[PDB]
Amino acid sequence: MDKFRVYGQSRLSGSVNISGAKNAALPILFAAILATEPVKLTNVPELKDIETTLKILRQLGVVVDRDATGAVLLDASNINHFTAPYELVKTMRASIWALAPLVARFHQGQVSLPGGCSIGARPVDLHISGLEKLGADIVLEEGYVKAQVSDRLVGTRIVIEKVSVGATLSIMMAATLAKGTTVIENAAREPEIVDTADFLNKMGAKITGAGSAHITIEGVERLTGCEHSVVPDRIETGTFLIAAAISGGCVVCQNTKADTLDAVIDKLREAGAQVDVTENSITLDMLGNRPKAVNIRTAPHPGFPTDMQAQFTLLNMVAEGTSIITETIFENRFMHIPELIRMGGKAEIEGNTAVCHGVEQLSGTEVIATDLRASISLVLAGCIATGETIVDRIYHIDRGYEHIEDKLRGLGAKIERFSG
Amino acid sequence: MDKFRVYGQSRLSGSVNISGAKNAALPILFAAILATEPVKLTNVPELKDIETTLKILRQLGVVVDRDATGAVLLDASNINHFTAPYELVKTMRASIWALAPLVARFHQGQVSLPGGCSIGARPVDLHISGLEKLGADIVLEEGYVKAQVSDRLVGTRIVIEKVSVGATLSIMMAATLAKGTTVIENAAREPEIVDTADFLNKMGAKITGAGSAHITIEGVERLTGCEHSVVPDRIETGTFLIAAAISGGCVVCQNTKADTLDAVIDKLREAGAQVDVTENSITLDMLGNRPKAVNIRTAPHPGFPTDMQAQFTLLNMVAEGTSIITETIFENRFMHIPELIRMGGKAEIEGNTAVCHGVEQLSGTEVIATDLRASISLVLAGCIATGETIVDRIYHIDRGYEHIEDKLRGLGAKIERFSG
Ligand SMILES: CC(=O)N[C@H]1[C@@H](OP(=O)(O)OP(=O)(O)OC[C@H]2O[C@@H](n3ccc(=O)[nH]c3=O)[C@H](O)[C@@H]2O)O[C@H](CO)[C@@H](O)[C@@H]1O
Ligand SMILES: CC(=O)N[C@H]1[C@@H](OP(=O)(O)OP(=O)(O)OC[C@H]2O[C@@H](n3ccc(=O)[nH]c3=O)[C@H](O)[C@@H]2O)O[C@H](CO)[C@@H](O)[C@@H]1O
Repeated sequence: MDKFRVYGQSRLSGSVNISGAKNAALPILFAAILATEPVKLTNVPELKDIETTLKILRQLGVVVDRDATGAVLLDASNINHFTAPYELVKTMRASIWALAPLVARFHQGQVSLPGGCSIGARPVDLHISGLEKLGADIVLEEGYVKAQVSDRLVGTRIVIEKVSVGATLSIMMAATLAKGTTVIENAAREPEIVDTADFLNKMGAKITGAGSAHITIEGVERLTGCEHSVVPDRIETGTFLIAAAISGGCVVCQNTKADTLDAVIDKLREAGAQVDVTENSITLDMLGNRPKAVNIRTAPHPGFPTDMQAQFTLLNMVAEGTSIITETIFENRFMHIPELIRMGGKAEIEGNTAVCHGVEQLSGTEVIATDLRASISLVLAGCIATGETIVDRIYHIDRGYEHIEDKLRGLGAKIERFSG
Repeated sequence: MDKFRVYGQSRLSGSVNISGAKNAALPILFAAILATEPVKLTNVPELKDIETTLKILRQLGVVVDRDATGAVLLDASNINHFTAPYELVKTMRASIWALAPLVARFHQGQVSLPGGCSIGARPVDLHISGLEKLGADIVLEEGYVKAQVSDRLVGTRIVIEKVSVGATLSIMMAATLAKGTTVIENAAREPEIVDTADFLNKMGAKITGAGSAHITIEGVERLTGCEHSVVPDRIETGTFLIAAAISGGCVVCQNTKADTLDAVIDKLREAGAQVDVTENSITLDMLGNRPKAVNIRTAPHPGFPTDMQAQFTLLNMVAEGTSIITETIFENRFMHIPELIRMGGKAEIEGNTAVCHGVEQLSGTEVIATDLRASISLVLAGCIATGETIVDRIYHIDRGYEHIEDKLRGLGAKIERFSG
């Protein structure tokens, strides 16, 4: 049980390299189950979830490994097992993405149903439903979702009840090998879905409209293989931009894709920051200024990302003025607020809305990481708080932030990873 | 990391002894900080939270121990330390109750602010506010709530913004030694508050209206000591009644206080059960019948208790018909639903409402305990599911259920506690 010791009162400035997106690499890795020929992935961050995914794949018969260059080589030519075991799946709800490819290509698959989650309900009803529409027969027995289709899946129009990144990806994946044309209406538009779509296309798939609420897929016999560089992580990028915005510093994020963070960049500018976007980098200069409070309302892409909500709660807590933060995606994603309040922040919670009252300076103390995005927010808070800050259950960060210690340290942060 | 192995397909019938209420023993234990003379508590369940509380007390200078009879002897005559340390408080948010007594009697106290919680936000703003109204000066520094009053607290009328069991108890405790008369309006009416009130009265306090939304307290110089038998646990009682109702069995709960479960008992009867209440026992005979789905709406006492919500979600999932369960107290208290769905249950979640569709039989599998009331619900589900069920993170039950293994086993359950 590791925990970070962070020394406060610091200005975070400098350069930081942005890695590939966890939420792109994950679905792409499961989508590789459809590949009949070799696959090579680059810009894949080293994260716990990637490792767990690899284990699930190997367990299905997929041969995969990361080489000395960091690239991930994957061969799914001889998959002979069709069950994503509970032992592994219980540690990563994203593995639900194993079901779609397996049924589509092998006409059978098994993945254990999701468990309870601290930030909110995470059912997969839309995933199951979408697959059934495509012709899959699904039975729920022994905690497993068991799909089976006596023949190749059948394209059709599916109108997803609500905007779901997960279900959009599952259905898109299965559609690739279905007979006929599939239309995914009211689809999520997230950049990770576009990237997964492009990945699939490189292997023969025929997907159009990815990134819009209207995705069209013309099923094909089978997918081949390819080499693909994972899309830069917009959330990691947004996080480091926040590092500068909350500390008066100036940070330059390298290897970015600015057009995936319009909502974030505009809120940062609204907060009083200057950000310049080039095709491969994004710079944020807070100008040694305290930020101005701004209202936040999370929403499906291209709106403000829920995955940046905790980071902006921190920005508003040190900003000048009152702010209204409305979380519309999940129902319990404010667990970071009490921890931040322990550090001197001020927020009043009511329903899915937090009304924050910015203060000039936070104070270091002990806090507990409750989730992925909250964990980084607490570390960042520790960087600008007076004195020392200790963050427990820091294992959460390793789920979405590659070498976060070195990267932050590279921006002037003084942080030591110790074991309690 | 222990976990329960439960063998399903069983009818739970028999007798079970009900212990004292965790939510009465806890506040009473912290209230004992006001005692200048010896205190003797009986019917105090052996729970992790009680142990942690004892540690906090000893750390303040209180001499306390449980003897061979099970009674808890406590001497708070020489308290010489006034800080409930974060090291301990971080493991039990209820320790916030240490602040009120300490400030009231010693005119100073320190307790660390609460952290994030999985079932919902658990701020203590109403606690702090109530104490300030009484004249306490409070500062938040280094993650601690530091109270101080240059003189004896001062009675006044306090209108709590919302119904809070915790804040009602904190203010009531401090009011006992304030100068003048204090009125707590819009107070929570829970049975545990009444019991704590009676406890305080036995030591000289002057509290009236406990159990109603209007509590009147006439401050006094100091409190003495006494012997007190903790009120029976209505939630534990409700839980075992559910054991019979979901399995077609017949259970008799001994050493009860039926008038604290009217809402629960009436819903059980609505579900098709026969329950007979005597002054010291409550019997539920399901009559070998499958229950009828009933709607649930949690609310402050005397309405349906949120602490029985998970238990009734299980009842409705095996019942006949559709049910609407509305949780109005906390915002993420449905983490048990996905786990139960893994077992065959069916529920659709939307906001603070779960629409369940009862099924005839659940199926055994692996599930994870997410919280206290959810953990027991999963164990109970395992008792009536076909085959075998394994419940992980079972350490949650030990927070509110004394010797739960023996008690359930005493009702016909086959359960083995093993270490993964
Ligand atoms: C591995 C990954 O990519 N995770 C991201 C993904 O998660 P995730 O896959 O859960 O995102 P979704 O957009 O699909 O769903 C979000 C909401 O839809 C609900 N829902 C989803 C599926 C379903 O079948 N039924 C249903 O009711 C969820 O309960 C939740 O309220 O999108 C979230 C919103 O951008 C991000 O914060 C996550 O980091
Ligand atoms: C140790 C103990 O006795 N725990 C019980 C107690 O908890 P607890 O003390 O939290 O109960 P409260 O009734 O005081 O409060 C419940 C609600 O009030 C809110 N709130 C509370 C205090 C405050 O200062 N500000 C505020 O906003 C909470 O966020 C929550 O939404 O009552 C709950 C409701 O019966 C039970 O489920 C808990 O098992």
